[PDB]
Amino acid sequence: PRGSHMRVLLLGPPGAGKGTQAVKLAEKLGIPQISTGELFRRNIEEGTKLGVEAKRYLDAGDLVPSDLTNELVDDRLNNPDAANGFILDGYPRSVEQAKALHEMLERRGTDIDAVLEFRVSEEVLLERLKGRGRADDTDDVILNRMKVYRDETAPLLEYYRDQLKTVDAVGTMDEVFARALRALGK
Ligand SMILES: Nc1ncnc2c1ncn2[C@@H]1O[C@H](COP(=O)(O)OP(=O)(O)O)[C@@H](O)[C@H]1O
Ligand SMILES: Nc1ncnc2c1ncn2[C@@H]1O[C@H](COP(=O)(O)OP(=O)(O)O)[C@@H](O)[C@H]1O
Ligand SMILES: [Mg+2]
Repeated sequence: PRGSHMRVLLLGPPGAGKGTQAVKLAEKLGIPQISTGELFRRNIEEGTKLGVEAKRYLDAGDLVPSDLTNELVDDRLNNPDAANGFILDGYPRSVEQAKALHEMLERRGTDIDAVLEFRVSEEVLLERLKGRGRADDTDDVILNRMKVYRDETAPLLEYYRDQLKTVDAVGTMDEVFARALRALGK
């Protein structure tokens, strides 16, 4: 047994349960969870200049351009709360963001420890998103987000192939939590 100070990526399509498990893992491991969707939504609700520009992209299910997202994650990781590890939820979502992340962490003398892919069939995703009812959880937006995932984000499974663990993310919250912990060796 080696300690809990880890840097974990959760990768997976919209609805895979990433936000859900990131909160549970953050509590268990004693490290913050960081959601790029959450940070954009806060910017939007405080009406920042970033919020104003990001909203067109969030509303449509598109990714916010990478220059804005990379800068935002770089800034968040400057918080001393993230100094002994973190769980990232929804970033990186493209190979460009993965290379940008590598640079950010290298500057700070560290790197990613583990990468968990939340594997969930599309039928399950749809039922979950329809039950969630967030603003972007509509049929046309969900379709776009799925294409976004396939086109931009799914290539990360190959990029992180050496660190990747796939989790059967269909089951109870407790079931999936235990599976994610086994994947982390915890
Ligand atoms: N194991 C699970 N079983 C059933 N529903 C779940 C499970 N995990 C999460 N959910 C629910 O499904 C929806 C999507 O979960 P969420 O964690 O927001 O996914 P993501 O962050 O991957 O888009 C939420 O309404 C959430 O409460
Ligand atoms: N890494 C990212 N790069 C670009 N845009 C992002 C990123 N993360 C989140 N966003 C924007 O925020 C939206 C909501 O993200 P998220 O909360 O992660 O959705 P979900 O919880 O369903 O996985 C995304 O559809 C996108 O418009
Ligand atoms: Mg989420």
